[PDB]
Amino acid sequence: KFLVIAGPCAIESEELLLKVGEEIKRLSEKFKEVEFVFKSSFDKANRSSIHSFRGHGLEYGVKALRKVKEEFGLKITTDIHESWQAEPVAEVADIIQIPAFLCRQTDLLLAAAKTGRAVNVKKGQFLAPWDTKNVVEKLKFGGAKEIYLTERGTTFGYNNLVVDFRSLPIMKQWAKVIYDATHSVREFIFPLIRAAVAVGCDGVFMETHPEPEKALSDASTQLPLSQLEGIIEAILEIREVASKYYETI
Amino acid sequence: EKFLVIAGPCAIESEELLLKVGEEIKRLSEKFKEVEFVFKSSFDKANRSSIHSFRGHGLEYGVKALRKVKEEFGLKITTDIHESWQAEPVAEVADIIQIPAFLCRQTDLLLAAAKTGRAVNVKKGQFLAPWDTKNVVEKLKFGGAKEIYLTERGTTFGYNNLVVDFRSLPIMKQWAKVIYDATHSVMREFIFPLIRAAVAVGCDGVFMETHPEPEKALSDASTQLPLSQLEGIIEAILEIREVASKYYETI
Amino acid sequence: KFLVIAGPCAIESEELLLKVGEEIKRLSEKFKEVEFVFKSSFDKANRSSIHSFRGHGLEYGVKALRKVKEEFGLKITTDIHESWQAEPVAEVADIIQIPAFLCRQTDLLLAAAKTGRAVNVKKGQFLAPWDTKNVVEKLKFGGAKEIYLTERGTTFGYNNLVVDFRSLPIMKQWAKVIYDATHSVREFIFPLIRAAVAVGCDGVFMETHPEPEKALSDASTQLPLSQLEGIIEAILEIREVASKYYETI
Amino acid sequence: EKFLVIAGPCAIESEELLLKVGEEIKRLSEKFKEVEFVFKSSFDKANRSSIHSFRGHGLEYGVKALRKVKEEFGLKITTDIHESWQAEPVAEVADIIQIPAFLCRQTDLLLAAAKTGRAVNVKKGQFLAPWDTKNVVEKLKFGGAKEIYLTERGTTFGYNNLVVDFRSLPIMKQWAKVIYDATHSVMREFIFPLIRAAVAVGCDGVFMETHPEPEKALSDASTQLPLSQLEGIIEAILEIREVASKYYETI
Repeated sequence: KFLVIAGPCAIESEELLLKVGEEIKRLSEKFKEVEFVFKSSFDKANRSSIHSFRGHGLEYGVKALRKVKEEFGLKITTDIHESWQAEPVAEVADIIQIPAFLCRQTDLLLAAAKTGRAVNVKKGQFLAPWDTKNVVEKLKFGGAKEIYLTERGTTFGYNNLVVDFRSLPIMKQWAKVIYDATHSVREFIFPLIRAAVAVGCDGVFMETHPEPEKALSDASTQLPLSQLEGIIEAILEIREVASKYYETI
Repeated sequence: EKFLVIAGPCAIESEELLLKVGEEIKRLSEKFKEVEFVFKSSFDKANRSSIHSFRGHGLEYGVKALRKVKEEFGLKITTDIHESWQAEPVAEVADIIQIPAFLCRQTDLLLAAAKTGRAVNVKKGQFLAPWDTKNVVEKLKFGGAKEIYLTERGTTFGYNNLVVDFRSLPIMKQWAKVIYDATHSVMREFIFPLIRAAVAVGCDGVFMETHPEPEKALSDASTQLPLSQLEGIIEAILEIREVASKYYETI
Repeated sequence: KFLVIAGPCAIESEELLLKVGEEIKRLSEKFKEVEFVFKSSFDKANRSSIHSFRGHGLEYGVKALRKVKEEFGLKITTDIHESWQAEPVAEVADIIQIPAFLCRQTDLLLAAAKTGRAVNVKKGQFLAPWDTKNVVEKLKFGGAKEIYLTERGTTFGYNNLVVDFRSLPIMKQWAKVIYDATHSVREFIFPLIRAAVAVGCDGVFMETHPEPEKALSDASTQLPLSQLEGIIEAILEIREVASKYYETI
Repeated sequence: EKFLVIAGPCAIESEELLLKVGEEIKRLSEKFKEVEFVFKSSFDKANRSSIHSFRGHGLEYGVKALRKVKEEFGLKITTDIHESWQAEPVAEVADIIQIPAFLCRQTDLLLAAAKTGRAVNVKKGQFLAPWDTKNVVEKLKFGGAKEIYLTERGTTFGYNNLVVDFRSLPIMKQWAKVIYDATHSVMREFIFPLIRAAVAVGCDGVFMETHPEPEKALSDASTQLPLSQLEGIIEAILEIREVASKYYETI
């Protein structure tokens, strides 16, 4: 079924995760045809500035994420940044997320595959679509069977990313495809998520937060919690009509 | 507002070819009555890469052939001009004058088109940013143009490659009606999916080159859409447009 | 010999052209090993805004340009924008310049070739280096024998141009190569002109003006007249040393 | 200031290969005494595209082989790390710790390198803008790094292509010493010309992968420079640098 991975950018506090987990739990009961996965990072390991918020650590993060899975019965996903983190994170995470800049680190992919969990690799802004084939092959070699490739934009000049939707059908030849609606661009988020489902993908990825203008990360992009339902309904309707034309394989 | 579908053979290879495509377009116009069709074809491919490539049979022949289509099917006409002097003669038949991508900044060509009183459709250059089309429209209004279209046809992305930045659709929509060129922005395997993306995002129309037998065409044999496939593609985009339409954001 | 095409962006007045022609005349007598060509446009036919300065017309321009060639004995060059202009312009211009956006207009290239003069085609920001081969072939077919291709940057994201110096040796396979130092980028003008001669080119193209901050065009890029000599001396010295390593053909 | 030349085989295929290249580099260091040479080679290619490609013989073997070079030729050493834990062991031999292009933003890796006290050279990611390296250097200084280098290795330009925007050299020079990677920025036919451009613009050093027989290398067989060609290339850039040096602008 269609996948909808959502949640706040960083684990600002397990309190915040519960508030968002509750709303995601509700949509979950409302859209039985969609599979929801709660997402949040225990650490922003690649911020541009050294003076930026990173998080409360791996343990506190895994802890809070457990609280969401236990209190709401939602599948979980977070990202790892170094091999060793794969095992402790697999304890709670149903899907292990590989950061875009790290989509080429062989040991990181192998470590994620070894846990037995599903793996979702954000496509590097530097990677060509056809070059994701070798990414998948690495993970398969590592024992991974449930593999996702996520579209998040490509380097277009300086400080700018463009979404080449030709990548969805191309990457689909070797793995399920997810579209990152918030990192690929706030005014262009919805327009582009509509294009993604019109083209065809196996799921969408959205960072959401109660009050984005106060979130300690991606405050200019995180989708306002209240708007999630309406966007999910919108893409399910477009998908229903457009799926009729999705090209085979 | 009525969705626009601009389609036809890339080049006016012959008045016969034109009459064959026009016949189908006329049939589809009768079927898809909520669509406003415009028959398109160039009397000259003035910018081919090789000096040895097909160009056309002259402005005279082309305009006469287009006049035949309009006359025989009552279809609106559009064709592109390359130099200022061609605006006047072309305006005698074309309902919409098209400005080529590479020429979107040539002030005199735009002004020549605008004074004819006919509608003008400017293809966004592969070198231009979305927000820089504002001045393009301004030149047109300055020159008397009342009906203006901007067509998205891809952007330079490295060498020999064009990417479509769909954020351009809502940006350009701020100052003009927006058309999506499904055939030049891509190879044929991506025409359909990207056209689906265009209508989901939201545009005022699509532009498609179509030919009875693309493999024999004198230009764009690799990208022209087989005429038999036109109907289905049109039905699909109308379907996707409708279901996505309630979510189109206000400019 | 090495070519140095210089002059003010637009023909603001024949007075301005004489002032610049005088200085170019002087450098001309000082650098006998270099061939100088006076450049200036009679019309800025492709400005972004309709409310921008375009010029004083073709006749007034051809007139003034004649005054420079007669009063200083300098070769002349200006650009055309439509076929018909080729003949009247050839009267004075030793080299006919084709605008970058127009490097693909077959009739414009043929019209320029027909006059018998030399032709210099600015490489479109949208063109790949290897694709200039067909540009040259068009001109040869048109009867042109002295052909130049000019590097002026390539589209790099939005509102930005990058200079891929790999184009110089590539384009050199079929035509002499000129480097446009002022349109390819003011702080980066000199650094890049140095790279161009280090790599190898047949000449440089520079827009210069007495008081750039008052020029009715490219006021943020035009090189200050007073600085021309020092830059010419600099590139001749680098060339002298670097030419030893220029690859054959 | 002394020009830097960082060169060596891409991968530590064997301690023998290393000793063979080191011998030549030592010879050139004796000749070009105004140059500061640094022997480079990776103990692991942790980011190859294919799982079936050569990676290395382990950190243990690599560090021991590099220690051999320094020991036998008195040459400075540099190698790249991939995870935080490798900084400590690697710092026991490397005079300069290299940060891979794809990892230039991984805060912990940079901090790990900086605390060792060794110099750090960060390869500018193909996704990074020149001006965004300011924060890279800031992280390093924050972490205790006193000697910092930024290496230009090309920028993403469409798919499967990298362009070198030489304006980056003076921009990055504002906050750190700048090195030009002649071999990864390009294929071999453009190595020489672009390296000439780098020194004319102005940089503090060059980085070149070199191998006795590139066609047999276990990595970058297409771009590694034949060892026999190293001397001439170095002489040329020193010549071009000198004549262009008086025109280098002040930061």
